[PDB]
Amino acid sequence: SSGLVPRGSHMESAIGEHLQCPRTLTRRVPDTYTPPFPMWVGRADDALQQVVMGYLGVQFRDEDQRPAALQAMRDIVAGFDLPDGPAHHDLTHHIDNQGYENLIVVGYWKDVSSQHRWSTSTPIASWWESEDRLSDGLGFFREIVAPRAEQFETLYAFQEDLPGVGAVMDGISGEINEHGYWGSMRERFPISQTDWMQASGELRVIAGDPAVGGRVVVRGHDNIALIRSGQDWADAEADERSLYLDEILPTLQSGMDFLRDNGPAVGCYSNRFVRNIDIDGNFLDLSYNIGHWASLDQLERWSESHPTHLRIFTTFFRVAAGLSKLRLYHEVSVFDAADQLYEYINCHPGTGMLRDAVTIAE
Amino acid sequence: MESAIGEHLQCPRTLTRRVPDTYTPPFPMWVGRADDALQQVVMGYLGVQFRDEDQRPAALQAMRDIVAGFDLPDGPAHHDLTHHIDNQGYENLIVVGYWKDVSSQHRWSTSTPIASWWESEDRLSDGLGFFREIVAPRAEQFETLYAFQEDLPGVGAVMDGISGEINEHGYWGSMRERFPISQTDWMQASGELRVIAGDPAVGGRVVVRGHDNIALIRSGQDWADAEADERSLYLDEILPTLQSGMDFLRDNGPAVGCYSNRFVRNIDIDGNFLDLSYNIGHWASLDQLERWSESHPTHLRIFTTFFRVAAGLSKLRLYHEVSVFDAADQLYEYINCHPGTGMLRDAVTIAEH
Ligand code: HEM
Ligand code: HEM
Repeated sequence: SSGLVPRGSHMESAIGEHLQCPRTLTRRVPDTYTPPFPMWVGRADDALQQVVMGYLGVQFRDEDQRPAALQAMRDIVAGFDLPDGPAHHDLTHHIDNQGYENLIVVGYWKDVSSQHRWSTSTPIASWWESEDRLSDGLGFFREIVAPRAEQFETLYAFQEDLPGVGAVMDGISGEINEHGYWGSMRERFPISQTDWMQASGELRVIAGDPAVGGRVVVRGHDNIALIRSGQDWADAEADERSLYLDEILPTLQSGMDFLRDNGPAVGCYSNRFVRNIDIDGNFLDLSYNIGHWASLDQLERWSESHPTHLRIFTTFFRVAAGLSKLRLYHEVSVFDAADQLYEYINCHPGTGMLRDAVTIAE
Repeated sequence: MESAIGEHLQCPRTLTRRVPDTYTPPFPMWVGRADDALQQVVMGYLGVQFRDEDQRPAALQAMRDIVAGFDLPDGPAHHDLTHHIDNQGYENLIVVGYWKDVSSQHRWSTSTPIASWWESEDRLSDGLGFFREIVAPRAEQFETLYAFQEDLPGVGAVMDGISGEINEHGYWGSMRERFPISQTDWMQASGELRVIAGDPAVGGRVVVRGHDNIALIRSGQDWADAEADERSLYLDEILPTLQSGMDFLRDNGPAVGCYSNRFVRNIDIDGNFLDLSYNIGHWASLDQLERWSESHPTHLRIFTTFFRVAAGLSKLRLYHEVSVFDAADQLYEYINCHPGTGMLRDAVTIAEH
């Protein structure tokens, strides 16, 4: 039956038991398929219906704005302690291709109604709506997206202390079957059992004007995809730190720069390559991509063809056997139009979903 | 757009593709077409092996003898000739013949001039190694892919013509989808590659039986029409990456599920080289071949190098054919070959399975 070390059809599935159904869209590997290295996925029971991933940002241009920016980031984080705040968060920094610095606090909620109560609560809404946000001279944004349980997948190359959305799930799976081949990401989405997750519609400005600053609201469209793909080398030994910093990162950086600067050509609305920071703005040894894509298909096409991702993909297969403390993972999600809110205050026109959004009158 | 799967071979699907029906490939490719008359083909690879330079005249005469046999009634519809030196330093002349049906190849093999030659005691006293690796995929059990639309080599030479631009290519997993049987069947491998007569370690006559869904790839390169600048791109940029991958599979086959990897150059009847080459690769399963092509750094380096230089290409002809077979539709026979030859290397003895 099932051995000590299960293989093929005896291995666990990425798809939670309560979300399984007979596949009308079938897998691309035979029943005997057994991956060459272990990967695990986040588990949650049926109580997790729909999560919220809220990326809350503070943007600035000049050195003399850094104190005000850090103060604002700290105020956002303080707001997380209030009732209905997110169950997990982390803080990051990056400089965008227009030279603006961006601090982003990402929060994860286990329930949509909870996030909505938090956002509407007086302390939070008064801060977000305040005229102070305009007089601050800083840019702010909220890119808040809510995939149902069937609409996201996770993959971790480790088992303990899961970052991102894994932190708000119940626990970790055993070693899963649906990984190690192109097309496996799609297969890991429970909705993939029956649905092609095809994009339709257009990113559209529904309030304000990206070109002139002030307050701007962009509506998403069906099956925009969001990838968070991360690297953590903080506790690794010197040799694994070198593997990452010297052998992986320069190529990863090249690929991230490519998506950042060639987005419209490949279907990437926004690409950010961010470094974790502490509450004081100082760098930590963790990083990740935050990538918003016009479709899951376009993300698939890029990942399986661009030389940068192919090189690092192949490095991982090589070092997989010996990996001890270097931590790599991703989470990918798709969303209905109604389950996405992209709001900007005094951000430059290239920020996030402002860049490719169809203006209020085309 | 046109489908890789012939109209008569399209059926109600129980297994789906990995892309939606709206997928559009980023560059054109074409496939071989044949109607319902082509039911099952035979690919017969007939080899002559030798170690020492003084055996070359006898080896070449043997090759000419085999080719003359191809001219008899029920001989193959198409053939080509190749040379390579294997990782044991032996030279190998291989004549591949393609037949459009199983019965004709059987009539041919059992016909007195052919059977008498293969069964002769002379084969044991020639000092040469001889082999026959003969496999017969049904129409639903092979796929082709050509980056050109004329004079198809290999199995394409025995099909009826060429398609228009096809939908099912340009993403990993597209090869599987070009097999008509993928509409309903995983082409899962089962069974063992097994010695059923003789002992590879001892020589003489050895017979190996295949297993269900062994896969065979012939992936080819033809630069015979290239002018100087394009020859440089192929020989100086592409070929070193191809060479690296071929060396890898030749020398690390068990690790990735490749039973046999040959990288061969076409020759004319005199044994002189032509500017065409191909891989002949036998694999333990179609999915092991898929894993190598899509995740091994060797093929990925070939892939990326190709796209880096592609804008300077025009006359270079690249193609492949891949087949899977039932156990019964494979025959691997060796006479006085070294123990690493073809299916002899990895085949297990009767008591080892
Ligand atoms: C340290 C950096 C990275 C490494 C070493 C790496 C490596 C890999 C590996 C080994 C896989 C296959 C996982 C499995 O199924 O077992 C994979 C999948 C994937 N990666 Fe990355 N990756 C990195 C960063 C990224 C980034 C920043 C992106 C953003 C576009 C990306 C996009 C993808 C996608 C879309 C897949 C799924 C492919 C599929 O299953 O169809 N990766 N990556
Ligand atoms: C210079 C020689 C080669 C070049 C430039 C090259 C390039 C490529 C390209 C561009 C593709 C994707 C084709 C498409 O779908 O449009 C491909 C697919 C493939 N190649 Fe190669 N290749 C070469 C040699 C080989 C060889 C010798 C092998 C033998 C194992 C091989 C095995 C494969 C396989 C199995 C696929 C199918 C992948 C799939 O669709 O799942 N290739 N190759």
